[PDB]
Amino acid sequence: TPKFKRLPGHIAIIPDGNRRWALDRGLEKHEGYKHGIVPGLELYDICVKIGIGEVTFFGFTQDNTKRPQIQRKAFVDACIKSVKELSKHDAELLVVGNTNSDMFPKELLAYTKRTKFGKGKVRINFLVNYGWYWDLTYAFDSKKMIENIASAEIPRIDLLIRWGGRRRLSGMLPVQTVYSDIYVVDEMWPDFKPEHLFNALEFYQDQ
Amino acid sequence: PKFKRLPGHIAIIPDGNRRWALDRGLEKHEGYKHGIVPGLELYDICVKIGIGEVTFFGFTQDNTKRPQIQRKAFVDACIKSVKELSKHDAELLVVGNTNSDMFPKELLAYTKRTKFGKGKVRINFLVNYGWYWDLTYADSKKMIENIASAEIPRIDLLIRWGGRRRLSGMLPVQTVYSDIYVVDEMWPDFKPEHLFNALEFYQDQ
Ligand SMILES: CC(C)=CCC/C(C)=C/CC/C(C)=C/COP(=O)(O)OP(=O)(O)O
Ligand SMILES: CC(C)=CCC/C(C)=C/CC/C(C)=C/COP(=O)(O)OP(=O)(O)O
Ligand code: DMA
Ligand code: DMA
Ligand SMILES: [Mg+2]
Ligand SMILES: [Mg+2]
Repeated sequence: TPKFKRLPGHIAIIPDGNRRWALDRGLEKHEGYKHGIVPGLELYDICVKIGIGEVTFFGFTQDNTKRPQIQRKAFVDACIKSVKELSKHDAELLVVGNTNSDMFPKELLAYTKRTKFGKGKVRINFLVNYGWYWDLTYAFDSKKMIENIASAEIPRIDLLIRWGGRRRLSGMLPVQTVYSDIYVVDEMWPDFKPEHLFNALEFYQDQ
Repeated sequence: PKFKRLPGHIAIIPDGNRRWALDRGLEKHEGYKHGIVPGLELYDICVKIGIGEVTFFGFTQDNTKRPQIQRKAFVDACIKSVKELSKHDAELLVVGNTNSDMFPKELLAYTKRTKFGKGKVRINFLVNYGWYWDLTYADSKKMIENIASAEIPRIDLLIRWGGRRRLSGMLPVQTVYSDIYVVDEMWPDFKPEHLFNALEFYQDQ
C-alpha cells in the first residue's frame, strides 16, 4: 500500500470481461464468472487494508438476464457465491436490485437490508438484477424523488474502476456516477491484480 | 479519413479553457473566446464526415458561481457559438434552466429545436444545465420521457477535452451506455485528429 494523500470515500467496480477471459483460456463463455469471485475478495481485502470505506460492485443488470440460460445461471451463481464469501469477512453488505422479478436470486433477498458481518470494516454494495431505468423510476415531492431512487442507500461514487477495457458506465448508478473519476483497466476482471487498484488510486489522488 | 462505423450522436465536453489560458500566460477568463473556433471546426468536420447529432456541454448551474469575469466570458462564448452555428445549416436546440437569471436571454430563441439553412446536423447546447434540475423536471414511464433534456437522445460517444475522465453530470440518462474518449489537451488546442482518434476508438468498440 503506497502513502496516499487522499483516498476515494466510495469506489465503484465494473468487473467486466469474464466471457472474453474464458474464451481466451479455451473455456465456455459461462465458465469465466467463477474466476471473478477471488478477484472480488482480493479487491475487498486490499480496500480494508488501505482504508477504503465503501465499494459498490456491479453484479448484473436486468439486460444481462436476457443472455442464454447457461450464462445467467453461471453469473447468478458467482454473484451469490461472492456475497456468501464476503459475509465471512468484516463487510457491511447491501444488495440493490429489482426484487419484484423472477430474475432476482432469492438467496440474495436476505441482503437487501444492509447487514454487518464480523467487524463491518467496509460497506460493500452489490447491484443484482439492477437497471438504471428501474432505479430512477422507483422514485415515483419531486425534490425528494432523487432521495427515493431504488439505490438511494448507495452514496455518490468518487472513483469508478472498470476492467475489460470498455470506457462506459453500462447504466451503473447514473445519479451516483455524475462526477465520478473513471479509470479503465484493459485486462479482463479475472486477470485482476493489486496494481490495477493502486494505479486507479494514484490517478484519483493526482486529480 | 474513412470510418467503418460512425456514432449517431456525439457529446462534447469542452473543458480546460482556464488551464489553457493560464499556460499561455493569459488571464483565466481569456480561454473561452479561443474555444469558439474549435466548436465551429468540430461542427464542420461532423457535417463533412456525416455525424447526425452533436451535444456540447456549454455550462452548468454550478459554473455560474465562478467570478463574474469568467462567467461573462464563457456565457459570451456560448452565445457566439450558437449564433455562428445558426448561420451554417445547424438544427439548434439549447437545453438549460430558463427559470433562472443565469440563463442567457439571447438563447431563449433556441429552447425549441430550430432548423437553420439545410439543417445538415442537430446541434444541442447545455446552458445553465444541472443533472438534478434535468431529472427532477419530471406515469413514471412518462416521467423519464419528460426530463428537461428529453429532446436530446441517447449519446453513442462522449469526447472530453482537458484530460479529466468524468461526466461532470452531463445528461445522466443519455450517457448510461456512451463510450467515453478523453483527449488530454485542453479544448482550445482542439485538432481534427482528436475527433478522428475518438471515432477510431468508437468503431473499434
Ligand atoms: C465481484 C463479482 C461480481 C464476482 C462475480 C463475477 C460476476 C458474476 C460478474 C458480473 C456479471 C457480468 C455481466 C460480468 C461482465 O462480464 P461479461 O459477461 O459481460 O463478459 P464480456 O464483457 O467479456 O462479454
Ligand atoms: C460549447 C462551446 C464550444 C462554447 C465555447 C467555449 C465555452 C463557453 C466553454 C464552456 C464553459 C466551461 C465551464 C468550460 C470548461 O473549461 P473550464 O473553465 O472548466 O477550464 P479548466 O478546466 O481549465 O478550469
Ligand atoms: C454488470 C456488468 C459487469 C456489466 C458490464 O458489462 P455488460 O457486458 O453488461 O455491458 P456493456 O455491454 O455495456 O459492455
Ligand atoms: C460545462 C463543461 C465544459 C464542463 C466542464 O466541467 P467543470 O470544469 O465545470 O467540471 P469538473 O470540475 O467536474 O471538471
Ligand atoms: Mg461485458
Ligand atoms: Mg473545468
